[PDB]
Amino acid sequence: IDEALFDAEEKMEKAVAVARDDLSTIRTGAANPGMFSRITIDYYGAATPITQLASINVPEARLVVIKPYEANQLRAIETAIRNSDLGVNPTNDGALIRVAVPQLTEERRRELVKQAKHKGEEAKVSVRNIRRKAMEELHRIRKEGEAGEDEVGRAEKDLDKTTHQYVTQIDELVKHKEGELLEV
Repeated sequence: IDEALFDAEEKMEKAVAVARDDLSTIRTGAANPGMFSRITIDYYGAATPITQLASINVPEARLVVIKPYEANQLRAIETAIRNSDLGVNPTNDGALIRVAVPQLTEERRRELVKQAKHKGEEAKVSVRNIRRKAMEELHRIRKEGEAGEDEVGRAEKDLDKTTHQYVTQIDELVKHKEGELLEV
């Protein structure tokens, strides 16, 4: 009963932390080595972040250097960057992947803001799914006679109260991000 809630709560903060990380890849200014922290390729049957397959170094404020450990992996790596939501286009000199963020742009801003809201809604779907699963377990508890109806009643309210707390955290994260990309 309490266990169902603790667990749900635990699963929900993890969802919030995914939102947080996801949102942090949305540039608002200049480069970052974690702008690419979410980018993966198929590496011998496994979804592998490109940060495991390349040194990720920032020389300028605007430039990142991606240096594949395996020259043969460069193109796959490069292709994953281009297919990403980063809306940037990398180059290469055969051994090193250079990527300069565009000067921003007001058209670009609007897209970023839109990306921000979307990533929040994805994170909300996940949080809501966690609620549903936990609610199913409270419905079972009640059916099997494992706790009294009042107790299960209170837990359903607590579950929804908690869910709302994490959805709201997500709203604040999205809120901060749009702020940042309108001023910053």
